[PDB]
Amino acid sequence: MSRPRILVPGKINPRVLERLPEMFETVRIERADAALVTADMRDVSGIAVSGKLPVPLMDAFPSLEIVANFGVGYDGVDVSRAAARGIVVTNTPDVLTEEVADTAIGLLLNTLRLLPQAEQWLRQGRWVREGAFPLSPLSLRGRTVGLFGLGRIGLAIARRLEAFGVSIAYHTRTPREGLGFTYHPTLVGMAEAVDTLIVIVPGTASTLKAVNADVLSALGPKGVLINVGRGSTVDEAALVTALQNGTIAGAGLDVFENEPNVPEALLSFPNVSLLPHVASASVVTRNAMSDLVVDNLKAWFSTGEALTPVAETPFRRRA
Amino acid sequence: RPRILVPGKINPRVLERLPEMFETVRIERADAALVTADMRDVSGIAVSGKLPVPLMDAFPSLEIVANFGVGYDGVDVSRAAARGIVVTNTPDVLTEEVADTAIGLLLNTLRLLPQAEQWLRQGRWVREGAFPLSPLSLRGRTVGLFGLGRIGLAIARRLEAFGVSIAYHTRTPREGLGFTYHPTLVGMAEAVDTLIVIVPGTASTLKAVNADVLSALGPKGVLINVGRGSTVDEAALVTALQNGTIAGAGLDVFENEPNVPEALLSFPNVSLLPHVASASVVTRNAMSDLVVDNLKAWFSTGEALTPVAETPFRRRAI
Ligand SMILES: NC(=O)c1ccc[n+]([C@@H]2O[C@H](COP(=O)([O-])OP(=O)(O)OC[C@H]3O[C@@H](n4cnc5c(N)ncnc54)[C@H](OP(=O)(O)O)[C@@H]3O)[C@@H](O)[C@H]2O)c1
Ligand SMILES: NC(=O)c1ccc[n+]([C@@H]2O[C@H](COP(=O)([O-])OP(=O)(O)OC[C@H]3O[C@@H](n4cnc5c(N)ncnc54)[C@H](OP(=O)(O)O)[C@@H]3O)[C@@H](O)[C@H]2O)c1
Ligand code: NA
Ligand code: NA
Repeated sequence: MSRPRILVPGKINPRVLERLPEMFETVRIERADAALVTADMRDVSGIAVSGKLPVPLMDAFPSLEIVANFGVGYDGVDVSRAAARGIVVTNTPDVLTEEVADTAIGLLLNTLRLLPQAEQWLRQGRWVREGAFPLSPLSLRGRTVGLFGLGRIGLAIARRLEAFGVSIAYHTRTPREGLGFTYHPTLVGMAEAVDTLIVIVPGTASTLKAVNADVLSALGPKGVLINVGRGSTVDEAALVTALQNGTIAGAGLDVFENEPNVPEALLSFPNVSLLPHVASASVVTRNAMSDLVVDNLKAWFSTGEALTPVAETPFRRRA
Repeated sequence: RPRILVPGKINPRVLERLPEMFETVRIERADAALVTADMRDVSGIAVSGKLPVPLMDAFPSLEIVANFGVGYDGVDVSRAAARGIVVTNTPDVLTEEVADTAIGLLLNTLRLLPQAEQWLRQGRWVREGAFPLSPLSLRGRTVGLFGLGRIGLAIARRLEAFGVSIAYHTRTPREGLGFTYHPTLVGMAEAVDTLIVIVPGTASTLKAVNADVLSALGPKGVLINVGRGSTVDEAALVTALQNGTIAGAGLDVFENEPNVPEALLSFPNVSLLPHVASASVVTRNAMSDLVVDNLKAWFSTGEALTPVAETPFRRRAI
């Protein structure tokens, strides 16, 4: 009744750890690994986690009620298996929307105008010896942007893009009514129509390698791909080929198939910007994400209703 | 065919198009000592950057200086006006491009994206894990625009979509816009935490961003300069960054380009670009076209396309 025990496997923002003592006992393990679970941990009622939650770790806890996922994406939790056990899963929507949308525009501008490379040119002393940084072959001016995904974050990206004077289209499974953006019922169809593709869908079975050779070919030789969603959504091998052959003109990636590993071939290109999954990674936004993780757990145990349960687990607490 | 002097470096598109109507005369530096007796019939100049007065005054038949760039502080416009010489610039065709760079630089300064990319490229994501969280963010910021002209307004339009508060300082307020006007720069700096400089480099803006303005901007303060480097007291900025008087800075322009002081290079909270705000192929092509089309319009019709405010002149031949 009094204090529930919460497991935290691996690294998490210290703000989560700082706030859990408001209601909970915290149990830490150094890695998300079932082999680290001891007999004394079998009474754990909740998990707070960033990234992967292996099924054998989740299933090591007979009294588990709730997984509070740090992040709006929760593809590291086996939600099917959670639902089958009656375990509620919560995520962190909304509190990071604007931050992520800001990073998406930054990455887009860096990709098109080569601003990081320009800064390196200056910092390495090349402005003095060799003169002006080369003119960027690309620009945002005159571009047509297609958003793959138009949810919380996709719409926030579209709102920014409206102020840059570019045409905007989108592809989702179901159109969003009331908005003045051109809907495309197929991804490849949108890709044909646009020269700039921004990926902001979840990493599910339905989006797995959706950005493939055909979509990239359709995007075309002025084509720029921006991925701020999940790396699984892009066929990473096909992207490398497309960049090698000049099938597309450039790419900016915050996410990858097998993080933190980025293939050497992607690192070679002068027309590519790469970030280590930083789209929400400010102090203020990660603090808000931490707060929402903890407030989800507090709401669950005190009222029986989570703040932001995921669609797959619209559960209420039975105790 | 009028003879056009081009001193020093210019976009090859200018040089490609001048033969449509003109004879081109090249000198390798903007230096009067390189002018020969044969060049004394030159009717026009096309120039990027500085045009020294002794070079300008080496040409008795000079009619027009077509400046490459919307900024024309490298031309002595007072002396040009006193000789009846029209000066043209390249407004409008670079406005959106420059506004794009201003936002890019702002985001890079706040979120440390270039440094995050370096962390990845140097193999640190694999060995040491996540790039450190950026202490700063755009979220919750209040932006003050020093200058709100063609480019300043285009920047404000972008910022409106980022959900930040917007204020501005100009000598005269702009009516009809919903942004908070400040009659003094220091007053705006007190009210905001993010200062974007987009004024021309004139006597009136010279070191306007000084120790007092930076102190007023405050310890969460971020300075972005995409105007001219002369507008910022570069020495005072270095001191302010050293002392923690402000939180960060993003600079596209500097007091003595291409030289950037070593102290500015040292800071982890600073983004630096080599004057790239308009430097795309498409935008520089449009700037080149406008330089040439100004000269063509002047010599064919007697009316320039984009003369500067100081020289609202029409051609008198002979
Ligand atoms: N880089 C980062 O650090 C970072 C940060 C935050 C989020 N993210 C990623 O961004 C994702 C989206 O976040 P959000 O808050 O915007 O979520 P959201 O509000 O649920 O939006 C998801 C969008 O994707 C669309 N979608 C899903 N499956 C689709 C499919 N198979 N085909 C076409 N459209 C599809 C949805 O429309 P329909 O359902 O109608 O198809 C919806 O428009 C997260 O799941 C996360 O993986 C990454
Ligand atoms: N980094 C780059 O590559 C790059 C590219 C393009 C332009 N620029 C620079 O940006 C400048 C602005 O371009 P623009 O097309 O926006 O020019 P603009 O349309 O003439 O706008 C200039 C703005 O500055 C204000 N201003 C001028 N002197 C001022 C003073 N002493 N105090 C306060 N406000 C002052 C003007 O308002 P008031 O007259 O009412 O004071 C006006 O709002 C250029 O002159 C150039 O130096 C740099
Ligand atoms: Na296309
Ligand atoms: Na302030």
